[PDB]
Amino acid sequence: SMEFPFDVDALFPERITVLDQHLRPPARTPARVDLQQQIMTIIDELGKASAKAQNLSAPITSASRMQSNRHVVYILKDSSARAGKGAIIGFIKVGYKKLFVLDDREAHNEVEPLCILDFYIHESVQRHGHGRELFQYMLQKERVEPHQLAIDRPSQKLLKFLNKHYNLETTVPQVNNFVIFEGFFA
Ligand SMILES: CC(C)(COP(=O)(O)OP(=O)(O)OC[C@H]1O[C@@H](n2cnc3c(N)ncnc32)[C@H](O)[C@@H]1OP(=O)(O)O)[C@@H](O)C(=O)NCCC(=O)NCCS
Repeated sequence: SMEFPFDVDALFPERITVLDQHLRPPARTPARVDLQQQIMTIIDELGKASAKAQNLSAPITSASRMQSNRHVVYILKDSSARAGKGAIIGFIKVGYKKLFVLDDREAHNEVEPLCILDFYIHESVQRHGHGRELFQYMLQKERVEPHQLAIDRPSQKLLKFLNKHYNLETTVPQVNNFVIFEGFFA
């Protein structure tokens, strides 16, 4: 898992930490502005590792993008003992987006669903249930059911994940790089 030049455990007391555009350090020695920079470094590095895994020319997640857009990230820290300064396992980034979405009749619909915009679990610990734990937490906090989500450019791994954990299989064909499932328009 990803290690940093600072104490991750002190920075993030909870196993899953929710952050928005304000990048607020969880409550409660280092100055607030310095804690905020630590958070920014974490988000930047997570964004980079995700991008490299998805073969992207540039990250779609970074600290600066987070603030200027108004997206929300959920960050899962490592529960095992790695030195002793803690570590980060992965994250999921969500946000509402206005989209034109095709239905089963091939008509375009104006909608604004919650979208899964980025999602990454460290390669070394994938397939150990971390992705499900993070996803479940996000669902409970965001108050949405899985079939109401739009998924941005999902990988084959993520499609298999959604079918396994949430029985999401049947898609409604789109032209815009988002994926939606049957029941989205329900
Ligand atoms: C997608 C991802 C977040 C899944 O998280 P995870 O912690 O591996 O997921 P979990 O352990 O909770 O769930 C495991 C299930 O996910 C799916 N999955 C995970 N890794 C997989 C792989 N290498 N091949 C096929 N399916 C996979 C499978 O359905 C798997 O179930 P199985 O092991 O019974 O086949 C993680 O694989 C990842 O970071 N992938 C790279 C980034 C990415 O693809 N993001 C999606 C585009 S935004």
